[PDB]
Amino acid sequence: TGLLDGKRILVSGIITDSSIAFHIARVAQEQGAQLVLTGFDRLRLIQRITDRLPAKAPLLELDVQNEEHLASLAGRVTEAIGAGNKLDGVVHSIGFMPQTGMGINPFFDAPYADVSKGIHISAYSYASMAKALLPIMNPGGSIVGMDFDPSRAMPAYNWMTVAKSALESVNRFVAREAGKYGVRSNLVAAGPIRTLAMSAIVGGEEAGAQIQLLEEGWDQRAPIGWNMKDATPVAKTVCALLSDWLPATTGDIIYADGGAHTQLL
Amino acid sequence: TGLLDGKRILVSGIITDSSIAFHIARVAQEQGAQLVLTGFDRLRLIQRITDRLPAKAPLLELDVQNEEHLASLAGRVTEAIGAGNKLDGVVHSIGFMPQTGMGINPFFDAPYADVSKGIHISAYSYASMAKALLPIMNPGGSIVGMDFDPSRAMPAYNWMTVAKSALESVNRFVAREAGKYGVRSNLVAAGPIRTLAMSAIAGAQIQLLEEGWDQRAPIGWNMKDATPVAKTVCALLSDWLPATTGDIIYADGGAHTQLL
Amino acid sequence: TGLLDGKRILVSGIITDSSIAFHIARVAQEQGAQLVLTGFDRLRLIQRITDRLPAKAPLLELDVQNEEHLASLAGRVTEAIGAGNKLDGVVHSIGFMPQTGMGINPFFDAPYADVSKGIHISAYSYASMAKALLPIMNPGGSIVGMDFDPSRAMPAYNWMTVAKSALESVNRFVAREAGKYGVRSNLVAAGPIRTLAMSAIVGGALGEEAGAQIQLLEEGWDQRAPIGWNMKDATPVAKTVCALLSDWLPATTGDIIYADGGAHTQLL
Amino acid sequence: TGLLDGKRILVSGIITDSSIAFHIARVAQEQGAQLVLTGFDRLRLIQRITDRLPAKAPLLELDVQNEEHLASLAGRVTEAIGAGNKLDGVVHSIGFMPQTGMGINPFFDAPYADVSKGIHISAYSYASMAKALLPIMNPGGSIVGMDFDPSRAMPAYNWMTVAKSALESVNRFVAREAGKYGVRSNLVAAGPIRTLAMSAIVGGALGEEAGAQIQLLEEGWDQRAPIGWNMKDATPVAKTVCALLSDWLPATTGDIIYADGGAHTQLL
Ligand SMILES: NC(=O)c1ccc[n+]([C@@H]2O[C@H](COP(=O)([O-])OP(=O)(O)OC[C@H]3O[C@@H](n4cnc5c(N)ncnc54)[C@H](O)[C@@H]3O)[C@@H](O)[C@H]2O)c1
Ligand SMILES: NC(=O)c1ccc[n+]([C@@H]2O[C@H](COP(=O)([O-])OP(=O)(O)OC[C@H]3O[C@@H](n4cnc5c(N)ncnc54)[C@H](O)[C@@H]3O)[C@@H](O)[C@H]2O)c1
Ligand SMILES: NC(=O)c1ccc[n+]([C@@H]2O[C@H](COP(=O)([O-])OP(=O)(O)OC[C@H]3O[C@@H](n4cnc5c(N)ncnc54)[C@H](O)[C@@H]3O)[C@@H](O)[C@H]2O)c1
Ligand SMILES: NC(=O)c1ccc[n+]([C@@H]2O[C@H](COP(=O)([O-])OP(=O)(O)OC[C@H]3O[C@@H](n4cnc5c(N)ncnc54)[C@H](O)[C@@H]3O)[C@@H](O)[C@H]2O)c1
Ligand SMILES: N#Cc1ccccc1Oc1ccc(Cn2cc(C3CCCC3)nn2)cc1O
Ligand SMILES: N#Cc1ccccc1Oc1ccc(Cn2cc(C3CCCC3)nn2)cc1O
Ligand SMILES: N#Cc1ccccc1Oc1ccc(Cn2cc(C3CCCC3)nn2)cc1O
Ligand SMILES: N#Cc1ccccc1Oc1ccc(Cn2cc(C3CCCC3)nn2)cc1O
Repeated sequence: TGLLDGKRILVSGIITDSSIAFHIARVAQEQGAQLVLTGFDRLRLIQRITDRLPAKAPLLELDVQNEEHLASLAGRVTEAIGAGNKLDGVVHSIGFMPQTGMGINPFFDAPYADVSKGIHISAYSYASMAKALLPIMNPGGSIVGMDFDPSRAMPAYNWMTVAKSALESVNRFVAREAGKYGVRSNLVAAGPIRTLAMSAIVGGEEAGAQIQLLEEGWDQRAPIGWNMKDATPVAKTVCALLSDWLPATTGDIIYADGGAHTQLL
Repeated sequence: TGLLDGKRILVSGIITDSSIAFHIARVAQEQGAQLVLTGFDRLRLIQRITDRLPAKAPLLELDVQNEEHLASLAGRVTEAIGAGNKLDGVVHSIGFMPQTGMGINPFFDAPYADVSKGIHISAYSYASMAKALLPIMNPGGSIVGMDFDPSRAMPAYNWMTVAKSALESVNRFVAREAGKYGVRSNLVAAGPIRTLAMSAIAGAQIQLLEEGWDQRAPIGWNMKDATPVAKTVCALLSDWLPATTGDIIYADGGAHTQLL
Repeated sequence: TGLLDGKRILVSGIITDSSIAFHIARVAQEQGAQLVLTGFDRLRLIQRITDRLPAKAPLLELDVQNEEHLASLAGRVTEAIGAGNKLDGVVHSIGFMPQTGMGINPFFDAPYADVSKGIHISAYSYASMAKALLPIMNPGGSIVGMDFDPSRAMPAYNWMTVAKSALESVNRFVAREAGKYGVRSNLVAAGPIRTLAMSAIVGGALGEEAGAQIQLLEEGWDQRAPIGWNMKDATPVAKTVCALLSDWLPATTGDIIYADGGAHTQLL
Repeated sequence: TGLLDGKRILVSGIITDSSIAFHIARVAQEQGAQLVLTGFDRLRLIQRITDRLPAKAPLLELDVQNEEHLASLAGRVTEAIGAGNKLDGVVHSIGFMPQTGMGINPFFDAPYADVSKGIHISAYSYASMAKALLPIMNPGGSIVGMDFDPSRAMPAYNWMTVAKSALESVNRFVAREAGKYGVRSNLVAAGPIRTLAMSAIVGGALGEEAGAQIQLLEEGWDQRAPIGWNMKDATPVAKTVCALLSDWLPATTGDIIYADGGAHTQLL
């Protein structure tokens, strides 16, 4: 018996096989889940990547800025999972910020049009996906998004930090809506994992500073350490939330960061 | 000797004489500050309102969505305060959310275009104003914005809650920039005050506000009295919180410290 | 099959079958754990209660104020689980405050001797148990304590609120120590559950404010919780504790998981 | 003219002229306050130190573990300020932890007797002082205690961290009581300041790692603070305490003001 045996779970956000979503999906399939996957923009590349998962899973296109994609999403999921079936889980593992909003670009020089796009994709879309998909979720279901602790400012993360703060607030409102369906909504505040988006943050000249700051903020603080090349602990944590084993947690944030955020130094 | 004697302070956000900014401005003038005021959209109304302040102050137009207003702001402040003078303080007391983003409108039905406008005015603009004005601020200066505690979701406040969360995060980054100028940046998380914006968001509203605030506050909370809020903002503009930045001071009667 | 298949877990704090520890233990056995149980003071009563668990488990005496009990604990656990075996999990589900520290007794009238006893049992003992047991824990293990959100003051909970604040701080230090053994330490901040200790806060189920206690609990929890909250159902709490004892939260330590229906995320 | 013109303020915790309480008292007198001072144990030393304040102030003995001192405190303050006068302000700037509770001494080896003494003096006493003095405080008054941010664990601070967590919780309950008198209760979470407790007590408990201390403090504070942090300058902290004693934070209670250069708002 797998942790997610018989659950139907939608997973967004696979772009490469380092993607946090790829590992969430891998672990969920290892634990008996039937997945629907969504991908943005490079669908043929993404299909090649999702072929490396342990099991087959249909891949549906979703650009969270596209109103038509969102309006048709539930119908397209239903068609993939079979009429009369519903989702037990939804994973939002999606983010974006234009280059002006991150890295060494001065914080004040990001135009609002760029910041707005970032907040749309990174924060608002958590609400939009929940809106689209709650109508096809079973009671006892679980919506999970990915967070990066924005409680304190930090170098480089800049306007994405602002977007994460927004996302945390959105998650608490999504929980209010989701509760009417017997559905939980939570975020996983992950420690740093080496992904495509991670390399986009400085995106350059200061790659060395990024690694140094990450080692100082996370592995050095974490009482159990932190390995940025191992997404499994994060994937497992997301699977815990998708499971029946955190049935009283909603509107909330679970930290999968080796305990770093609990330690000052 | 007033608390803000000899300080030059820009105050945004006066629309009526209930405005939190109106009271911030009144108290700051009572404490010896020389003000510059900024107003949005209803300049003739705002001029009538600012005539009720204890002292005269120049009023400059500022729509925080207008790039040209922001690009000319510092020059227009400098011309009002006299060349070679700088600001000691900046008050951001500004917000907006379209009707779709608040009240009884379902949370999921606010389009992003509306939420975005709200975030632009209510959060991003804190950074915009700091960008425009830090180059004309003295060391030891203070930037203050108004917050409403968004740590927990609540009825009605909806997407404005999201905007306030964004604002809190923006404030922490503004503090990093402002520190290079020897300038502090902080928010005041105020309890509820009867203002124009409040009526934009009424018996259930007042009951919820009384439950969240006065009933929790160990010293009580009076929604018709802006003075405690204005004083708190003046404390932050003063020299008396010189080691506080990137931070949030709660002027809410202690409500947020009490569960029930 | 089970979430805790093959794990050896110590569970403290069973006094009745409403005890949060009793449900933690029940769920853990349903999920394939082998338990060792510890009990305080009323060992014969507790033995009768633990007979109602799904499976047999040895019961060992532990008064967390007793230095000798703590010094012999690991040896007595080892003898119960078999030499060469170690624990995978430890559950601290223990608390105490004298009556002067709770309820309608004025906050300022609790003498420090009483508050101190409360803090000793309710907070310091989390460190004591970890000290005693980490030497017999496997890497990958998990220590879990029970919390009640003390971030804001509230009526009645009074000095126990202070003890919980202390416990949260202790948990973060225990995490630092436990990390050296590859062991996690976390608390579960539970919503309210009707237990013996709950009734002791107002001086009994009959206590003068029992009515106000239930009203405040309904206002603080079920009314705020987006998924509701049932004070008569410990299962969601027990499951949450079992999640932490499992391998499924492997990157969480020094931390607090809220099993409160999401109440703490909502203002009203 | 002064921020605290005409206020009567009690200040505890002066032991040397580096004491945060000494600077709180200095600044308060510069701002027009009439003080009553309390000191512990070394009254002759403390009298010499308080002579270096800008104005004379009566000094009363107070050992916060001594029940008789607490029971007589109000009467002895009243006699110093004149019958029928009340205090506007009370400053708690008092702490203690035995060396076993700090530094390089292992966290698990601190006996509870030592921790308890620490918590008594550093946390419970905030309640005891408020109990003694609220009956002689005017409406609009202010009680202020000193905090060091214990939200996250850290090296060395150990069980004092636990005590500060307890103090924060105590402060929220003191606020509930104080509100009935129209009185505010708040803490100032200060950045690190070179004092006797810092250097001798915390420094001493670090033993052969005493040299680490400045490096750890610079990493936690000045490096994070957007306006920097100077450990040799207590004035920003003193001013912050005076802000809270003033009428200029009239809607803040049960709360914590951070006078740490903004360090706690920045991750790195
Ligand atoms: N990697 C880390 O260190 C880390 C830590 C904490 C949180 N997170 C968050 O985890 C999530 C996944 O990021 P990742 O690190 O795995 O990155 P990744 O680059 O592997 O994935 C980011 C995903 O966002 C998708 N996306 C962007 N714009 C989109 C749009 N308009 N519509 C739909 N999808 C869109 C991309 O298509 C991609 O699949 C993000 O929310 C990220 O902020 C990452
Ligand atoms: N009233 C309360 O209960 C309360 C409590 C906490 C925080 N706040 C915050 O205090 C601030 C002031 O609100 P208020 O209650 O005094 O209401 P108010 O209606 O009196 O003022 C809000 C101000 O926002 C200005 N504004 C809107 N769009 C703008 C734009 N494009 N450019 C510039 N200014 C713009 C309006 O002109 C008005 O002056 C806001 O940040 C609000 O969220 C209010
Ligand atoms: N019931 C709730 O609403 C609730 C909610 C959140 C947290 N908690 C916490 O849950 C834990 C268990 O509480 P409960 O509600 O199950 O209570 P309960 O009354 O069933 O059991 C409390 C236990 O504490 C044990 N204990 C007391 N003094 C002891 C000592 N000296 N040495 C060892 N054990 C000792 C008792 O034997 C008893 O088994 C406590 O930490 C409590 O604070 C309870
Ligand atoms: N120095 C720092 O870096 C720092 C930072 C934040 C908070 N604090 C806090 O500030 C306060 C003042 O400490 P400090 O650093 O000025 O040190 P300090 O040594 O100058 O003062 C500590 C005071 O505690 C008193 N005290 C101890 N036991 C007492 C008792 N039984 N009765 C009464 N008074 C007693 C001492 O007599 C002394 O005056 C404490 O609460 C401390 O935890 C210090
Ligand atoms: N998807 C996405 C995404 C979009 C914009 C920026 C980051 C995004 O994904 C992340 C990728 C990696 C991280 C972890 N992280 C933070 C940093 C910054 C530099 C050191 C501190 C902050 N580096 N890596 C966090 C993320 O949210
Ligand atoms: N300026 C502005 C503004 C724009 C959109 C929404 C609110 C705005 O100002 C406020 C006006 C009033 C309040 C306090 N408040 C919140 C509410 C909601 C009603 C139920 C509780 C929350 N009612 N009054 C907070 C505010 O930020
Ligand atoms: N074990 C134990 C224990 C010892 C002293 C006090 C409480 C104890 O266990 C709890 C029992 C019940 C609760 C939950 N709780 C809170 C309260 C109220 C706070 C609002 C009114 C009383 N009533 N029940 C929390 C607990 O820690
Ligand atoms: N009074 C008092 C007191 C008693 C025992 C221990 C400390 C006391 O006062 C302090 C003295 C100093 C600080 C700041 N501090 C912390 C440290 C630790 C060394 C590594 C960082 C934590 N060093 N200086 C905080 C305090 O409460």
